[PDB]
Amino acid sequence: HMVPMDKTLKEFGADVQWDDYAQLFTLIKDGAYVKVKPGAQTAIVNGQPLALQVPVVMKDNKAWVSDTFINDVFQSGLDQTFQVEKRPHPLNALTADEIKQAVEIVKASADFKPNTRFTEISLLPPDKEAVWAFALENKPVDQPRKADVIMLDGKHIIEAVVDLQNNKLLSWQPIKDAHGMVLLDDFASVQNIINNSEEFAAAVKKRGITDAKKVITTPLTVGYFDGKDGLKQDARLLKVISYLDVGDGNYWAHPIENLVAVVDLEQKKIVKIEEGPVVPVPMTARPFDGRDRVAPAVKPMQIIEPEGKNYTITGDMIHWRNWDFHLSMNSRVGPMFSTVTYNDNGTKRKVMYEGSLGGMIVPYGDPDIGWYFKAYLDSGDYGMGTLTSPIARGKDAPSNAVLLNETIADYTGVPMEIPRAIAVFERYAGPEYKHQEMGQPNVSTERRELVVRWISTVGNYDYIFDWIFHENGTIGIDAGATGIEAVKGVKAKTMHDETAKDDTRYGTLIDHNIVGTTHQHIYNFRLDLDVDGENNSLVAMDPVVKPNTAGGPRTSTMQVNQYNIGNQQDAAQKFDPGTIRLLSNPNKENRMGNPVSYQIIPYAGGTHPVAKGAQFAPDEWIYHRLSFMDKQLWVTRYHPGERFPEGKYPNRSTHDTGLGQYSKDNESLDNTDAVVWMTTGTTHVARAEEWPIMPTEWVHTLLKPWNFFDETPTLGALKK
Amino acid sequence: MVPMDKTLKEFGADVQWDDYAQLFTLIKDGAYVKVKPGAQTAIVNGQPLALQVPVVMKDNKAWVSDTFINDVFQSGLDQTFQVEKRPHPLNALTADEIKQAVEIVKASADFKPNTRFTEISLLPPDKEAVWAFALENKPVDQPRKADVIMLDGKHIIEAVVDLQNNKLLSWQPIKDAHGMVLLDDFASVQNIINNSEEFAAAVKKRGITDAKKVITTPLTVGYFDGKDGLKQDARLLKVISYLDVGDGNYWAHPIENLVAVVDLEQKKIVKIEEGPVVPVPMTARPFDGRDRVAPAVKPMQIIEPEGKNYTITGDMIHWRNWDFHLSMNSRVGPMFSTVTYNDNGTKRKVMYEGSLGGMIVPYGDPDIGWYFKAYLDSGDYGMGTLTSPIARGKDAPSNAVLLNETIADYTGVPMEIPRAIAVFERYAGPEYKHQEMGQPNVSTERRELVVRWISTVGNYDYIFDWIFHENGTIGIDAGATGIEAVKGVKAKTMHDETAKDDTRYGTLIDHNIVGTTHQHIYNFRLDLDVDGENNSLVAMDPVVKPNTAGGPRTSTMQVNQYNIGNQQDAAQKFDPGTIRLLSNPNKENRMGNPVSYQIIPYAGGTHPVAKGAQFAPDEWIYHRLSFMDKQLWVTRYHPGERFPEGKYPNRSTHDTGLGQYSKDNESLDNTDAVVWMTTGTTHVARAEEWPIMPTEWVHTLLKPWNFFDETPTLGALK
Ligand SMILES: [Ca+2]
Ligand SMILES: [Ca+2]
Ligand SMILES: [Cu+2]
Ligand SMILES: [Cu+2]
Repeated sequence: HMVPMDKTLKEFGADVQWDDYAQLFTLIKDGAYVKVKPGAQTAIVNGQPLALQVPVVMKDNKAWVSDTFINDVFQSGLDQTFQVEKRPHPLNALTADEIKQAVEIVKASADFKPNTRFTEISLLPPDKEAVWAFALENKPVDQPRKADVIMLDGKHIIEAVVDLQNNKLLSWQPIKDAHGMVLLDDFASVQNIINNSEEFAAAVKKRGITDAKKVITTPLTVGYFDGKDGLKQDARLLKVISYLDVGDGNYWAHPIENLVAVVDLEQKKIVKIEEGPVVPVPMTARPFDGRDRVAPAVKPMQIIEPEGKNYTITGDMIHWRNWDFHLSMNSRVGPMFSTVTYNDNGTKRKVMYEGSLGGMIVPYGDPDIGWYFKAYLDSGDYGMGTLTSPIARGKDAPSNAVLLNETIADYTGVPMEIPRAIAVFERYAGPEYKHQEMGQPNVSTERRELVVRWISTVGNYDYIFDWIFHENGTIGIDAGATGIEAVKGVKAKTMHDETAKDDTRYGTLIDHNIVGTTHQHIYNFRLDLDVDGENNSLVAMDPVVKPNTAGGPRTSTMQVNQYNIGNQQDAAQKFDPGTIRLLSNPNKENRMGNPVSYQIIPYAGGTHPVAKGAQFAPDEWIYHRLSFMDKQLWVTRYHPGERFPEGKYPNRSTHDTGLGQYSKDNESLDNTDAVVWMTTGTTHVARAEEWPIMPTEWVHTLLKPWNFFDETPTLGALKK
Repeated sequence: MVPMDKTLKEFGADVQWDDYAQLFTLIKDGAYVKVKPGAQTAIVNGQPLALQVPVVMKDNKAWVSDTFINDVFQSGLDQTFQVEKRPHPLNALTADEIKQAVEIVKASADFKPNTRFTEISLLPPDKEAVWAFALENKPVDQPRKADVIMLDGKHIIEAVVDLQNNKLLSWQPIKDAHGMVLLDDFASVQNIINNSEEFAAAVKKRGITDAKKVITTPLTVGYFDGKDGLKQDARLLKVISYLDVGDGNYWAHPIENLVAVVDLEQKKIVKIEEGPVVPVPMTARPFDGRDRVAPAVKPMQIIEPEGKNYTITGDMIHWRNWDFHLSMNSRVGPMFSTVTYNDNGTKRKVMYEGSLGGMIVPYGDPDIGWYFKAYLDSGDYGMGTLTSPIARGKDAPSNAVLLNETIADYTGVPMEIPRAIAVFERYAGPEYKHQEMGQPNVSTERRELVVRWISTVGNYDYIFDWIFHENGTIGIDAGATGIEAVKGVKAKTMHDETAKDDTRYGTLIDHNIVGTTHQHIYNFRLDLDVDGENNSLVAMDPVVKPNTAGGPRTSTMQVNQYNIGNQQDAAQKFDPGTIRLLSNPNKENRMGNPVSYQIIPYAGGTHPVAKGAQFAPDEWIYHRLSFMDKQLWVTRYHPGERFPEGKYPNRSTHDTGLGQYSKDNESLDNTDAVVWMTTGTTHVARAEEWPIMPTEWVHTLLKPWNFFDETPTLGALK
């Protein structure tokens, strides 16, 4: 039995290239680079020969292979990229079996109800000291594997802990006043509830819509306004904004402006319809998928690694040059980078215990009925890991990437495998260093970066996160944004129309009858750096101009004001990118007697205007609830339950339970276990170039070794 | 027949042999060639080629016809380079034109023996005529002319020559101008130091046994209103010295607190300054890998097997919607001219001319070896002349095309710089994406076209990337690598007695070595013509305002928009939370918004950012170089206003650059504007940067702002 080679390999996700001159197929998938000629009894996999019992057969310009070919070639072992993990790492995410087991254990209590959903099922953080001992000494972790199981019982949150080793429930705790995040079934519920509302269909008819079945809803959290929004605090509510489906694939381009429904998800009813002035729906077709466009003629470009990759993935442990780290997936915040070490001439040095997205927010600037409450807490309120967008091979990541699948629990407690959840790729990044001494031979070396990329889409916007490991010890974290603008329907077609000035008070006119409402994108990263050890201090170095007291012609000099920042409140600060902020180990020095440090750069640039803080007056509730928005650098003491800058349960939160809380108490940051949080944000004023789809815009952050090493780290191995 | 591997390697092509496929793959610049031994045909950029003589194998080595390279690589099947039948009027002087210009000035009775040439460059035709050539194919009516700037000993003279008519048009001595540093000045300084008995005696006192191991570096002396003791009419350089210990890295062995002042016309040392004795740091610190073994790395190639998406016609680059002209200047390096974006068939002006304006690397230490130290790399040393040829595959990616460029050397002889500029397309993530829940994904790849140039001035190496985005954005990024300028000190570690004093002005980065704090400050001159000549500068400041519309919000996000109508206000600090546009008030997009580009002088960087000059405002460097202290400048177009530091900045007594250009109250309203962007870093050193500094980058951007009507990369409508 034999299958058509081209079709089968494409199903499988391999790139298939035929060279008619060479009579050669080149097949590429992840770490496998394969060469095979029709009729040959050997193929080449990553430069190594593989015997084929059944050769590729060409017949009438059509290739056929055996139905074992794909497994024989790609799973041969000659692709060495993935290796089997001997002893499981204690930070490995919950397996499918462990998820199913946790869901069985909670279902075995009399309190479980059939409408109960799971907001999160995740590994309970094992003891940090023990985890580091596993990574650095191979000391086994004695404590049992546990899962945190967070349930939504109607509107009530319950935190359960289950012991997986012993198969028992350890705790079951109602969380008073907490609201749950938005779950996947809420999207369908809102759409269904609107479809069944007589009142809503009438409201929609008054605004020009002839067919109410073409209305697309989007669910938004309502925030908190101490009753000014007229919404009861104990109820599970969402607000609902609507758009008209005109068959262009882009309902986002057809807002039904000034109509908001408030839905109670327990009652499954619209409890309030807020109605403002009638604005005709913008109707013009604005597809972004290319259906109305000519396909580009473009010459091929491929990035190829024909002998395989320089990294090895052993279970979830990535090894690459001097770097080693563990990579896992969480349903709320996505990728987590753990037990990150740098091998310094045989000694693995601690750099970071755990790093991940902390949380993010996209808050809007328009006071109108459809907008005033609008703020996407993308990870906290919607679950960015859950909403991971599978990588489009060769487009969302380069042609030389390896794409990883990742497993999490869905909202019913069923395992869910996300295909192509994370891309890993090595890239050329210019010269690592160069010196061309006049009249001498050149010295140049190439820079290589290892990128780990993850994309999550929450409604209209798509977010890309790159964690960039530099060979020289630097770590970059870049955040990209693309997708479809949230737009306001307006009466102005151009800036010459009567309502244009009022229509554009809170955003730019980017199409006829369409305003891209101004807003911010604010990302926060939680980085538990352990700079060559647990015990670290925050050090400021401010470059300053001081009078010259040394004689000679100069009136001034360049000096530095250096000081320790010993308490948390002072550590919560604006970042001046002309200053230096270090996390230093006061117990370990480099060869020159300088404390081994990492320089923390929360703002290393971006392509949109930068946010210096929150674009909200300080008496706004969103400002009060989310302190993380207004400072770029925070340092707190390590605590395994302080993970989210917005707080654990931010939906309708009445006060700051995140970084505002964590940094509040005057506890010492001197020579202790510190956690760094970086906030970086943009202020997005729209332009027509961003409509109907926004070209990817980026912000950059950096962590740089600062006297962590003794010399240029990439010089190579010493031959003496 | 000739041997294939030897012949192709001499041609500069990469040769790969695949034993499984019995296939050679040959790569050079835009040519991607496949050829089987014995085959009667080959493939060049995906197209078949008949061979006169098959590749033959003898003793497992390939042999080819002695015409193989011509037949295959110059077949015409590589379409990367095309013939230029009508030369663009901004084409740089050719080798023949350089020689002719030199003969014209040498024929004058005023030409003095031993005269040198600081600059020989095209005197460009008028801007209107050049645009009309680029946009309408209109011949420029004028003869080729050259500016010829001569140094007669220490005296500067500007001449103009008409190359068509082979005559001298003008000859003008420039009163009080000092010339830039020329190549022979480096050797003169070393020789003058080698023949000084006083200097050898001074060196002996600092513990140097062999004075012929002393390596000099020439530095310009600046201007201090006589406080440095230096006569203003003399051609002077200061000389800082290092010890050669045979590690290839003299920079690592400073002879601290010894400065010689050399008069180049007298050819002697006119002053020796001697400060405290600090033993020379002696430990070998090679950077060239002589003491190192690199880890093995698996190969990575970036391949374009059907050739490139860009075409190079003479000096005119065409790529996707972009067209521009690329030429080389001896002072500032690459110049990007007549830059247009092809919007659905109509070429629209974006930039008449853009280039490096100038740069400065000024130090922060008041001591005798340092107080005057400020490298004006382009103005004082000539960065074009000092271009560093691209190391193929390392300094630029394996899919680059490397261009040669020709300029005049200081004696007036044409000089061809091999691999002077790299051009390459690169993958740059998704151009855009939207994964609508439950629907098919939409993603497209981003491609960027990078034009990269590297120049090395003494110890530091600078990389400039001009990045053309398919979507209309232009990035300009500046990278710095090379060897830090270091101070010799007594402290071995921060525990030693002198450590605190030793590190007052820089970090201790090695035993006895301090990386003195300084800035790197770059300025780009960008004659943007935003869809036309006549433009205005517009500020948009995002602000929080009280809510007056009702409902629960206390505040809103709005913008304060206002025009900036005069030059003095246009010279400003850049707040990256604001928006600054160059707008065309005469042309609007489909929504009635003025077509504009957004100017972003600070889009990030990897070293700390300079908020301005790290100098008190009574410092002479501060007074002379105003461009250092503001990030955005906008001036009225003038073909003679090119350099932010001024035309003759060596020992300048006042600002003849941007301080002068932006001084007067003339209107920027609806007129031909030139944008200048200053971006800089404050470099505080660390051990990770010694003995060689990993490349650090700064980023700037020019973004279309309602220049288009929609996403520019969606494609043409069916
Ligand atoms: Ca820590
Ligand atoms: Ca202009
Ligand atoms: Cu946005
Ligand atoms: Cu520097």
